[PDB]
Amino acid sequence: RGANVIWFRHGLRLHDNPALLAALADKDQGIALIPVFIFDGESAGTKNVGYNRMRFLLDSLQDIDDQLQAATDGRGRLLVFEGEPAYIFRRLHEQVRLHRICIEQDCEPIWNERDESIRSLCRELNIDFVEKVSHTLWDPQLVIETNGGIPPLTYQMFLHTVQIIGLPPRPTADARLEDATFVELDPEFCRSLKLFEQLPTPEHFNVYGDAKINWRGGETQALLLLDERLKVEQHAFERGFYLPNQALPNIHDSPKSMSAHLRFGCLSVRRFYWSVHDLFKNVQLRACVRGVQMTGGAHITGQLIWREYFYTMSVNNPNYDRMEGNDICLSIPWAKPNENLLQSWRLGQTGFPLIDGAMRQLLAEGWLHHTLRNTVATFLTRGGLWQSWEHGLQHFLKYLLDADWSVCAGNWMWVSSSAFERLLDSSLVTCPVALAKRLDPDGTYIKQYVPELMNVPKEFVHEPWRMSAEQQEQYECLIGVHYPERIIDLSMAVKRNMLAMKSLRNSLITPPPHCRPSNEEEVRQFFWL
Amino acid sequence: SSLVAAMATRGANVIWFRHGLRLHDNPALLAALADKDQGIALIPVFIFDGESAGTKNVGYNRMRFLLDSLQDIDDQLQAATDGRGRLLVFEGEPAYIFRRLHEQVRLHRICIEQDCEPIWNERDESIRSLCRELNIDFVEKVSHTLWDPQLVIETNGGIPPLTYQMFLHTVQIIGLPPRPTADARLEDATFVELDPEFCRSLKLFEQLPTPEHFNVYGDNMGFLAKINWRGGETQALLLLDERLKVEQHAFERGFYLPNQALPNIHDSPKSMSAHLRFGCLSVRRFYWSVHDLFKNVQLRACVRGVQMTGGAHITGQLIWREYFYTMSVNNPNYDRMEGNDICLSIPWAKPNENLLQSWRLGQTGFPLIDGAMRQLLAEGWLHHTLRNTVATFLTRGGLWQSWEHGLQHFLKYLLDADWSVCAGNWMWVSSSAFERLLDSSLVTCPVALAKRLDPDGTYIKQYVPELMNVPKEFVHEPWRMSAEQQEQYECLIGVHYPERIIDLSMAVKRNMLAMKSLRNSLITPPPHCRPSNEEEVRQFFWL
Ligand SMILES: Cc1cc2nc3c(=O)[nH]c(=O)nc-3n(C[C@H](O)[C@H](O)[C@H](O)COP(=O)(O)OP(=O)(O)OC[C@H]3O[C@@H](n4cnc5c(N)ncnc54)[C@H](O)[C@@H]3O)c2cc1C
Ligand SMILES: Cc1cc2nc3c(=O)[nH]c(=O)nc-3n(C[C@H](O)[C@H](O)[C@H](O)COP(=O)(O)OP(=O)(O)OC[C@H]3O[C@@H](n4cnc5c(N)ncnc54)[C@H](O)[C@@H]3O)c2cc1C
Repeated sequence: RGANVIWFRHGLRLHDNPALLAALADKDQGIALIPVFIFDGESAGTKNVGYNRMRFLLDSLQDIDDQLQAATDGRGRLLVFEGEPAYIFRRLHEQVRLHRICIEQDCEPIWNERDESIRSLCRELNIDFVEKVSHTLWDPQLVIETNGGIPPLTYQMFLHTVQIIGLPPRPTADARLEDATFVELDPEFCRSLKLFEQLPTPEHFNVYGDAKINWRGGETQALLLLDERLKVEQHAFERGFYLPNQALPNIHDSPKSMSAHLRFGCLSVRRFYWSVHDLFKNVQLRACVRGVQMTGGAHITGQLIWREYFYTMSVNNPNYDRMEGNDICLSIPWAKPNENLLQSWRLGQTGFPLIDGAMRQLLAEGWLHHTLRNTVATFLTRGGLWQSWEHGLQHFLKYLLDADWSVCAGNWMWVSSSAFERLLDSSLVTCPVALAKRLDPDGTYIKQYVPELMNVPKEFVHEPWRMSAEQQEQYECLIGVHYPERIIDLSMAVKRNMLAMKSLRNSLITPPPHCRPSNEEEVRQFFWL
Repeated sequence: SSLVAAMATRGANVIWFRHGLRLHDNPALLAALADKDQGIALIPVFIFDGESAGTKNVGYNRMRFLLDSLQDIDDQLQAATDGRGRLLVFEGEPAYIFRRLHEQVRLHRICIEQDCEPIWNERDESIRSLCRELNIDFVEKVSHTLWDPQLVIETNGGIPPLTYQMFLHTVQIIGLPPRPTADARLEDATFVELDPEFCRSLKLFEQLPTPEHFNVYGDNMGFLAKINWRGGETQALLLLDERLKVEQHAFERGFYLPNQALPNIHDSPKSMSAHLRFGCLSVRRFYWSVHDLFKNVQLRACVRGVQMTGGAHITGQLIWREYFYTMSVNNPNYDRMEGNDICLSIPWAKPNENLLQSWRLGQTGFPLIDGAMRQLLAEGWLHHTLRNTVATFLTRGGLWQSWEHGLQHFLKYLLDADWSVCAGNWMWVSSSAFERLLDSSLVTCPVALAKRLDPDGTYIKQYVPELMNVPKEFVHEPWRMSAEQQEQYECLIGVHYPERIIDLSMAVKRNMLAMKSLRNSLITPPPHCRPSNEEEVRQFFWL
């Protein structure tokens, strides 16, 4: 008689799951395992959630529920409550002696509230509150400690800091559950506690869907996708170094990316980090990818450090997502919220096809290539529009499949509020024609995602306002009618904003310490230039 | 002076210079000095073979380089010996010169630096064998190359690596190369007083010569635009710090050489190519200054398509050097197309002497080609991307002349012109028929390329001066001018500045076609000197 609980919030996986393991630690003393998930209305980024990420979270629970079953032939499952947690955990500690509560660390400041709650309840009830660090690569408190009590605000720094520290920890053992106990619960208690019998739908949490590809959630599609990119990169690794001739940014590639699986924990990063690191494990690959050296996997590792970069940066700053109250975001003076502009930016009716391609794929699918996160974000902010970033942030945070709080704001702040990196204000990295013309030359993407534009020939599709009236007749696209005339004059805004940025840039000659590109080179790579 | 009679029999060591023109990381020198206690004096000798120090096929520019390069060491010596010791320059025959001098004084050792290039095995052995005869030690030390090429070749199982990739793999088993040797002690060394009659009979120079003494003439097919270089290990050493500094900046600076790390052709005289070519500068020293500067730091940036960390972006360039020399040691047909097991045999079209004689002159009508052949003639040195366009102009990239032609023109007028290095590059660039990318106009055409390397006509006007007046629009592709613009800018195609010699469009298609036409036959490529991959190609031009 006893029971330990693995309580998922982001772990969402069975491997390199250290708290999944601490909870099996006492299998021998007949100690039962309770797989718990709780929809407390905020957890797992379900406070501000669109329909697509919400489908994904249930896939991933669908997965772990299955997994748990078919390893103990229908014995234990995953229990999903819709509830308050500090309150659910109490009742269930009244129904069965509750030994340890096991959790993966959720460093983002916001979970510091919720988590506190039970941290306490355990104190209050004398329950071992188990917290294993495994969502991040390191223990962000060492990074912040090592760098002298404050998280590095620059990529160069962070790197230099985790190079003082060791390499990262390694994926903890595969979890053993074939031989393990399972809490059976008085069915009144289940009904009474709101425990689902049938895993819910978006519809149940009042989330509805208003799509040319899409994403399967969970640890499983996750490990699949890891081996598919692991191969293709061995294939490169092997074939001398090279990656063609096609390690330049293709936007119309598969549902390839593991970004939202990392965001929900479906895939350990320490797995990802090390399955790469191994694969290369020395061998001296003289050759780069995105301007980044590529020997030692240094090119695809780095990406996982970027994720670590922001997460870590955000640990003690709960204003991380806002502008004021936030000491590491420059106070740039964005203009007045223009709900008719904004509504244009969200709907993808701006008249700039690529942005409209990119904004519409976002809604329909919930995921967008790194280069496209750029163009749409710098378009909204400092690429003029010149509208503040907290607006592309609350939008992205809703309709993205990954949309990690720290990460999302991080990239947003970095990209739009670094007034000192002058390369960023160059329309050579801003303008979404001379770049759509590049990223998707035949208008194949644009036409996938902005269909009012099927019939426009490849001469016009990047810039259809060039079309003659007769041509607009002949191709079904009448600007102002079918496709919205440009919502702004870039020439005029581009300059408008530069001058505006210059202004501010000097009105303080010594920048304050903010979150920033580390140098122009790091801008080139962070943009694919 | 007195009983100098004793010292004659008492002994002497020769340190015989040919390449390795330097007093540092010159172990063959330290070798001679190894008997300072025995009372053995040093004899620093250089000799005008007829060949040796690449003098067989020389022009004014390199010849002069080789001399101030010698004036250097000569002073270098007196400098450290209050005029006591001096360098001795005989124009004569090695084996014979040495034999004589031996009677003048006992020789315990004759010390030289190695010379793997097969051309010298004849000259060298001559002495290897003379020492055997007079019971003199023939001392021979490897420097000039990074490694011992025989050990390089030994590892690749007896054949020399034919591909850059294959090369580093090989030298990666064999560890890092030897470190530079200690600085030399000449301050407290003895020297030799020769009988002045003997000095005369052996043609030993009193005053260091002019190129003209060797019937070498500072015309250079009629030329002198300029901004030139000087030889000497001092000069070399000067230039290594000068570049070194910069690198450290890029090193300290968050990696990257900033956006002017793309090739600038109107940069200065900076290149140490001609100094490592004459040993004026130790390659071992170049590599470990770089490798030291970068020791332990991870900086992820490329340059280059080559990583930057651990100096491996600059370190590699001396490995490129290593790659050709070492690949030539045992193949004395290296400079030739036939009898060369490693140069694919390729049906180059008959010599068109009018074509050649215009390629060498810079009268093609395609400026940057003209710009560069004329830089060659004028100055003696050419940027890499430049050597390329002109080599691919002559051979495969329009014109279809054998690479053997370009080679011997290049060996007449290059300040470096290593032998192995030159021919290798020439074959490697012109004869690699299975790398299709080299065929594409996108590295072939000199017009699209002049537009990228020399944007505003700067260079092309510096060197193709008949075109100072064409604007910038028409400067690059000046055949576009109306009859009156030509009247106007005082350059009328034909008169004034050559009408093109070939039809690139027509010729490039032709050439590619034949390269396919060759590629099919012979389905499976015969092992040859070729790039590792298409990515190597990319880094080897700048692209
Ligand atoms: C305005 C803006 C908002 C963004 N919001 C998010 C977000 O909410 N969540 C998110 O994870 N990424 C976000 N990104 C960053 C990035 O575009 C994605 O991580 C990337 O598209 C994921 O696909 P990938 O797996 O092919 O990339 P890869 O290049 O394959 O790298 C693998 C993983 O590295 C990590 N990574 C790569 N780039 C970054 C980066 N710049 N910052 C942090 N981690 C990185 C991600 O986990 C990524 O999945 C945003 C970028 C911008 C400019
Ligand atoms: C047709 C042709 C002929 C050439 N002939 C010669 C020659 O006779 N001698 C010569 O030294 N270089 C030769 N090169 C190679 C190269 O162009 C020069 O080494 C380079 O221009 C030297 O300038 P650098 O010192 O700035 O280059 P760096 O990039 O500073 O490298 C330093 C040194 O590395 C060596 N190195 C660099 N590239 C190469 C290369 N491709 N092959 C071999 N060694 C290399 C040279 O010693 C060079 O000085 C030739 C190139 C071509 C295309």
